[PDB]
Amino acid sequence: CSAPCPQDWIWHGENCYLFSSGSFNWEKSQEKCLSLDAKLLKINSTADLDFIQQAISYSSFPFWMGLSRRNPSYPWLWEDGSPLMPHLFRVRGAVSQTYPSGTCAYIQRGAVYAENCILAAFSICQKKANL
Amino acid sequence: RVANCSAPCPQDWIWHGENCYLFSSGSFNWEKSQEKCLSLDAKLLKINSTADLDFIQQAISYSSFPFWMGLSRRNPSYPWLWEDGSPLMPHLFRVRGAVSQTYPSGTCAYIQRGAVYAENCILAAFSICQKKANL
Repeated sequence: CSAPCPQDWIWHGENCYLFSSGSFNWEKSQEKCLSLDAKLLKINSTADLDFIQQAISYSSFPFWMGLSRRNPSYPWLWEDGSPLMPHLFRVRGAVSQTYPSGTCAYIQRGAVYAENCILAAFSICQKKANL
Repeated sequence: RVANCSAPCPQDWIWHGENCYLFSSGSFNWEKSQEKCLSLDAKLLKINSTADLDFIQQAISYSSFPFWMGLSRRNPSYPWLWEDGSPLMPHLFRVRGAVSQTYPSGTCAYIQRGAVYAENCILAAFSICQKKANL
């Protein structure tokens, strides 16, 4: 018998969620989730979105999620190469631009926005809960 | 009925050390915040150890918001008391700011950016509930 999640994480449904300790570019944030046996946030449902917004409701920080694209001719995809399911959210912000290191999505103050991947943000990591 | 593998804390709470913590998702007055914790068979935050303080300081570092704790002072002639009736010990913090007889329902304490302040209990803030972890 092990706890579903380590101390300091939030257990929700099948997963465990953690806010990153620091603010880094998307690539570094991805590496830091991987080091914790985790991945960047993947939103599969509006229930997941509502859970995350309630968890970040007290923060004004931007948090990277695992969604990115090279440029606007590419669809948004999660780190695992799966697609963004429809009717979850509309990515706002910098959606028409091409950045040398791609465009990445973050959640901030109740909405999802596109940004240049080289800029810094906090991030949310997630991993499967031990059930 | 007897659990196969009891989790330390319920879903949506955060486990740290001996306790479970539940951060609110909105701002409410102290009485409504107290009621919410009681409804869950829990209580408002009681920072009683260095482990509790270190955890809360890190968790609230993502926020500029105030979070009510379970500490209040009926009127300036009375002491600060936790919801359990115990006194405020001087080890971890003092409550900064004003206590006033003009406040209709006493003065309450909140933690904000690591420090603890006094405020009129009828004002709205985020809050934190706590209960013992099932270890």
